[PDB]
Amino acid sequence: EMQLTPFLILLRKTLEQLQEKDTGNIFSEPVPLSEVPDYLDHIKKPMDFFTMKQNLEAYRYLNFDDFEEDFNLIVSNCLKYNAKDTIFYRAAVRLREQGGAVLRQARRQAEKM
Ligand SMILES: Cc1cc2nnc(C)n2c2ccccc12
Repeated sequence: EMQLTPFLILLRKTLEQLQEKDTGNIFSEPVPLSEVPDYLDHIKKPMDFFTMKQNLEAYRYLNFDDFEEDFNLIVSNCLKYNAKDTIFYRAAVRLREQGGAVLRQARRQAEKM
């Protein structure tokens, strides 16, 4: 029960803030399946920030939960695929931690709409 335009503006800003936390840009684009041929064997739904941007503009995110669900996929897919002693796994933990704070503040602002 809100206006579409300000909500999408908020999701755009939020997505930019989450990308800022991924300083290595390891989640910016889809996991390269040509370099990771076994990736789809374990990961049923790949996700990344570029795909999230396309979904946002395609109106796939009309509430905060669906936006946050795809962010959580970025994190959980990486924790699942990679061993704990890898940079990838630790980067996903760090993104979960730093991204969670970004998301809580942004959801509060959506709730004011
Ligand atoms: C191999 C690999 C594994 C991997 N797991 N999660 C992510 C994100 N990745 C990558 C991202 C960019 C390039 C390679 C990978």
